[PDB]
Amino acid sequence: ATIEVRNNCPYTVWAASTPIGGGRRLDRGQTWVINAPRGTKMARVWGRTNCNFNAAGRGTCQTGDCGGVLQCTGWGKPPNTLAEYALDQFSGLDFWDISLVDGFNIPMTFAPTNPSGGKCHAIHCTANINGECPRELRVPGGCNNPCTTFGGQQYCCTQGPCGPTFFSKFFKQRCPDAYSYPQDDPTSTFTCPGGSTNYRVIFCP
Repeated sequence: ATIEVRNNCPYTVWAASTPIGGGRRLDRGQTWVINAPRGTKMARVWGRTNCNFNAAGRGTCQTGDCGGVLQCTGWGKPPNTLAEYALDQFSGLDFWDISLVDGFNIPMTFAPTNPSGGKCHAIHCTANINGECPRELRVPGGCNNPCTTFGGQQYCCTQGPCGPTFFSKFFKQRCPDAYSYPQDDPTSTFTCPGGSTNYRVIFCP
């Protein structure tokens, strides 16, 4: 129910969170704790780089921009490393993961405060993805997933079943615990007992 977001990067990160939270400027060291009610689904928190917001809370962001606003209401523009979660009330379970399906921009840690059996423990994506990113997927401040760059069933899995590709593997090899393509379920799927824990999202662990 309670997610704590912290920035550890040697640079400022504008945190964002939907459907609850909005956005928050976080200089190195700062924290932002949001409360997510049981029943919150299709939720995600992420970080935006090089934002230039005016005093009215508007402007643009280099990565993860959500329609020119600080208080994010909708999703952000790739590439943006994502902490995805859903606090299901039907099952009493918490389904979460770290996704690279929309690219990578900032390294992070997505961990439950109370870890337990194998599927409910801390996971991270801290490899130097931005520096090794293929020239075909490289953009200012991030690395796009091939589905974004190229589109098509092969990468996006819209027409039917799919498997990993050379480019999804670039991400998977470096961050094995995260979704590298649309149906990377088996190795990117995490679950914790509802209420048995809170969560923490850290940028640049």
